[PDB]
Amino acid sequence: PTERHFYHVLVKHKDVRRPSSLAPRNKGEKITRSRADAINLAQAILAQHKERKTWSLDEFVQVVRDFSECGSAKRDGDLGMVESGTYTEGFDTVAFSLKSGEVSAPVETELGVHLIYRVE
Repeated sequence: PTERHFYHVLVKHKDVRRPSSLAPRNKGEKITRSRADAINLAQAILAQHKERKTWSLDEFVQVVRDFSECGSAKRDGDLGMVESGTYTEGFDTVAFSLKSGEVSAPVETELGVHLIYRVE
């Protein structure tokens, strides 16, 4: 009945419960990433546009498929028409209640951490 169009960056580490990526060429393959590389990943993005309070769309889409690990070739870290009640608490609440051209808070799910970006 009501969905939104936004993106997100999935970042994980080898210190997780299931440190592995579900890619076509790297299916069932382990990732050589550390807990320090997980945070610095999502953090580096939010800071990629530092010195200026302005988050561009195309600017994020570039870091999305470059950072997100949620099937780069599958969804490329890009979300589609999603309705309220599809994601977990905190994600579907912010992602849907996000500001056009802004990034949501650092959501930490049992599976891993990831960020959201509202598309204009």
